[PDB]
Amino acid sequence: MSDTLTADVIGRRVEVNGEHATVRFAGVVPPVAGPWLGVEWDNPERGKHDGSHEGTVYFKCRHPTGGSFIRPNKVNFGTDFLTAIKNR
Repeated sequence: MSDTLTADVIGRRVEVNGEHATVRFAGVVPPVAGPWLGVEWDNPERGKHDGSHEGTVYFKCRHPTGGSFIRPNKVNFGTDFLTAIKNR
């Protein structure tokens, strides 16, 4: 628990809308000046695009229609073992 954010945001399993997704990219994007993170969903039906547009690849994924963009607010890293046991 610290105010400083970890630089290893890429590769973390996040929870959004009750679905577990995998982070593939953690940087800023050209069109928006907000923190946008690329997430691949377990079910490709919830995706949007492969993660590349105009021939330029931003973040790779295993499914041609499983990657999407979100913000840290919608991301829910969840608690840990002891904290989860205490809350349950």
